[PDB]
Amino acid sequence: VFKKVLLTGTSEESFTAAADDAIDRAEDTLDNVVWAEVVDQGVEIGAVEERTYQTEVQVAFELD
Amino acid sequence: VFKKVLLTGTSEESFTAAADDAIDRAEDTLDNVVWAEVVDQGVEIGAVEERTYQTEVQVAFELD
Amino acid sequence: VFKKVLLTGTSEESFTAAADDAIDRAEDTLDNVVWAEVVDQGVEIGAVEERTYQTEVQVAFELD
Amino acid sequence: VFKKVLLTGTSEESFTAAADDAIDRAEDTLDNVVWAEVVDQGVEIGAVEERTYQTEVQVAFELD
Amino acid sequence: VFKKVLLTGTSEESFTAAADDAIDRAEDTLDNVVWAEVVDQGVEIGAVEERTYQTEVQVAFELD
Amino acid sequence: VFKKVLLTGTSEESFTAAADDAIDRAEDTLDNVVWAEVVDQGVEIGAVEERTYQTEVQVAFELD
Amino acid sequence: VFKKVLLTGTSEESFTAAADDAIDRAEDTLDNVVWAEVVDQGVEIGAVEERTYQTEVQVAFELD
Amino acid sequence: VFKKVLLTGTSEESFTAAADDAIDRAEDTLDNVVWAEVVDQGVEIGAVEERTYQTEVQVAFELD
Amino acid sequence: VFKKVLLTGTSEESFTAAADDAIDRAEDTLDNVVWAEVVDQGVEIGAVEERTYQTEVQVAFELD
Amino acid sequence: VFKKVLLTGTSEESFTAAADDAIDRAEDTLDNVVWAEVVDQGVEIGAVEERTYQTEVQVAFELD
Amino acid sequence: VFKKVLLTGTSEESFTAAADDAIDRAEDTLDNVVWAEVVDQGVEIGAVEERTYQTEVQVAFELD
Amino acid sequence: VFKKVLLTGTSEESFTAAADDAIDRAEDTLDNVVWAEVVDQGVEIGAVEERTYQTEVQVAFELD
Ligand SMILES: [Cl-]
Ligand SMILES: [Cl-]
Ligand SMILES: [Cl-]
Ligand SMILES: [Cl-]
Ligand SMILES: [Mg+2]
Ligand SMILES: [Mg+2]
Ligand SMILES: [Mg+2]
Ligand SMILES: [Mg+2]
Ligand SMILES: [Mg+2]
Ligand SMILES: [Mg+2]
Ligand SMILES: [Mg+2]
Ligand SMILES: [Mg+2]
Ligand SMILES: [Mg+2]
Ligand SMILES: [Mg+2]
Ligand SMILES: [Mg+2]
Ligand SMILES: [Mg+2]
Ligand SMILES: [Mg+2]
Ligand SMILES: [Mg+2]
Ligand SMILES: [Mg+2]
Ligand SMILES: [Mg+2]
Ligand SMILES: [Mg+2]
Ligand SMILES: [Mg+2]
Ligand SMILES: [Mg+2]
Ligand SMILES: [Mg+2]
Ligand SMILES: [Mg+2]
Ligand SMILES: [Mg+2]
Ligand SMILES: [Mg+2]
Ligand SMILES: [Mg+2]
Ligand code: NA
Ligand code: NA
Ligand code: NA
Ligand code: NA
Repeated sequence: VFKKVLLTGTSEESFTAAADDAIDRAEDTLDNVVWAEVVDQGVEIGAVEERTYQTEVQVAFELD
Repeated sequence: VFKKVLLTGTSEESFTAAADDAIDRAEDTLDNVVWAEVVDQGVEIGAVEERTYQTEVQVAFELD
Repeated sequence: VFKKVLLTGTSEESFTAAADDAIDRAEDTLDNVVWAEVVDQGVEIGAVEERTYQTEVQVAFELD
Repeated sequence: VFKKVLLTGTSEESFTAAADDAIDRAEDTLDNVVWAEVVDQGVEIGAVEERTYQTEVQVAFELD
Repeated sequence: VFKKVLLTGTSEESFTAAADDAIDRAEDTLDNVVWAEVVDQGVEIGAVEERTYQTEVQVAFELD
Repeated sequence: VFKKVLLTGTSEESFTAAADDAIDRAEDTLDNVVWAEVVDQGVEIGAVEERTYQTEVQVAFELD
Repeated sequence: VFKKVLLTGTSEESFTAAADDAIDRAEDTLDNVVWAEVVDQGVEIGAVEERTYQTEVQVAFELD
Repeated sequence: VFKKVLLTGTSEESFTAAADDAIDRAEDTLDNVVWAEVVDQGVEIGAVEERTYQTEVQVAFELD
Repeated sequence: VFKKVLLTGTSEESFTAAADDAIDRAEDTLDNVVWAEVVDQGVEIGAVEERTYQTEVQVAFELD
Repeated sequence: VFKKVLLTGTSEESFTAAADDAIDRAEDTLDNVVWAEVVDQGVEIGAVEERTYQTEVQVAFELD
Repeated sequence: VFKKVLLTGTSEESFTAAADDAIDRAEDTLDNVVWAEVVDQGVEIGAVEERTYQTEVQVAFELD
Repeated sequence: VFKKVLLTGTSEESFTAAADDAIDRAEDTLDNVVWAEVVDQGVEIGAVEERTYQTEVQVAFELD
């Protein structure tokens, strides 16, 4: 059985790096992370000093 | 990194109050709740004495 | 077996009340109304004296 | 010919009032506003003192 | 308040049995599982000895 | 001209059998049923003694 | 309150004429038809002597 | 950089002609119109003497 | 077993004729074309002398 | 690089078996079939002696 | 009240840089740009000497 | 007439490079590749030594 968690990663460099930021966090806390699916991408402009790319991912991990 | 949880709040008064019901529950248990996105709305009619409005929300919170 | 009818209710007060307007009509004519799912919301501005909120719902009822 | 503008209204009271906030702004600046379609709803929690409901609408107006 | 978890169950027999596999796992770990909504179906062919049907479900459970 | 009715069939056995349950009901009451399109699938867990699979279908029938 | 019926009209001439075919049928049987929304378009090629255009519409009519 | 405007054209003849009606209006007021994407089609029946076809288009134009 | 190919037909006359243009091409090269489903419509304005309507279709054909 | 082909399988028994029917055909003609994603399900009722379940799948295969 | 404009940025380097190209243009002409949401990505191959990545964004800005 | 093929490219570097990987393969085998539309993005984590970005594209090419 796989479970997914819905995470938004952020990066000041790129959408790819924002995806990685989310996946890195998942791997810090979860065992057996297997894949991720991109579900949204965006850019924060007003609340930040530097534009921040965001990529939201469903991160799948195998239970047991 | 933000994480979202998918919650359905309920209210006998309104769709807004049902959203609040979900958000209230998130804030009881989670730190750093930042926003919520409505993903569905419905009304329970048959299994209840009074019509119950429901609003399903992705509730986002900041990790760390 | 459940069947759904696709109804648009209207209200000069709110989206919740417009949903109720549709559900009320369903209950006038149908037995065993069980739930409703919101599928669209809108506001009529030009053809009306007062802004009219509309909520379109699939209203489910149990056959037999 | 109708044209639509994509506006997000806000309210500390309700999703209906947030829709109105967007429509009010459209009517301040545009002639012949005819209808609005809700396309998204959300709640701002972290960046505000009071929860703020938001309703995003396509607001249609008649050209000429 | 209901919460949903997004689970992918698997089966070498059928899509129905894959849904059950996910629901069984939810019921092992959660109290008050109430319903599930199918959100995706697929078949694993290359990484397996026997074709494996998968059904991804949002599994809803009542909080408290 | 074809017309569709939106029916949810149920079964304690499978999603296929739940589709059939809806189609059977349509054929009891309508002439000239021609096809059905699956639009949703779900499982009722809490309100039932045995898990009940549901399949919602648009059932098309030829008018005249 | 408006209600919609989901009709597929057909024509050997065009998608517009297929929409009209559905609307004509609605107006034969229903009072107060107000609008229609196109939801799908297709072409039947194999089961027919001449290609047949089809347009599926939600046809809205005012109740009472 | 391209920008899109969301226009609904109308015609008493066809969906194609309604698309053209929107595009014509865009070309009256904008330089460098390059393409249009159909996003919705509908028919106005009740508020008009003759059925009026409508086609909503995103009309893209090149900035600078 | 049916297979679909995703084709974009073009016409300087109409969306219907653009669909036909795609279907004609499919029938030139494939046996047993049975139906087509419209998936997108657009208009090319800038790269052409005359506006060109386009209709993208999944064209289904029976294998064997 | 993976490529997908869009196939509709059929079965007089079940949606699972209809998926298999499509996948079987892909494996007859293609090397390195790896997975399939269900994209639609339906039932043919009028043109057949026995109800025929159909499952449409994107079947992915590895190029080279 | 926020308003969104729908812009397609382009880049010969990456999808991230194409998003930036759109956002840069918005910031040249608009005050109070706050965020952007990616709605589509594509690559122009035939009409260009070098492949050109495109990213279409809704760019939100605060009115007043 | 344009035809599209649905390809998933892969890269250990970025989503842009994964799109290119798919487009490169299309250009190896097809004449007159004109554009590509991104339809999905994902990351393979478990079955690989290094995270592999994937971008799925519809690649359009002109027939004849
Ligand atoms: Cl828009
Ligand atoms: Cl989710
Ligand atoms: Cl419907
Ligand atoms: Cl496809
Ligand atoms: Mg930096
Ligand atoms: Mg988002
Ligand atoms: Mg009360
Ligand atoms: Mg729901
Ligand atoms: Mg009042
Ligand atoms: Mg509507
Ligand atoms: Mg207050
Ligand atoms: Mg939003
Ligand atoms: Mg077995
Ligand atoms: Mg999936
Ligand atoms: Mg049993
Ligand atoms: Mg449902
Ligand atoms: Mg003729
Ligand atoms: Mg259809
Ligand atoms: Mg005329
Ligand atoms: Mg519309
Ligand atoms: Mg001509
Ligand atoms: Mg297109
Ligand atoms: Mg049999
Ligand atoms: Mg289908
Ligand atoms: Mg360069
Ligand atoms: Mg696009
Ligand atoms: Mg490397
Ligand atoms: Mg995918
Ligand atoms: Na989730
Ligand atoms: Na219906
Ligand atoms: Na817009
Ligand atoms: Na395809």
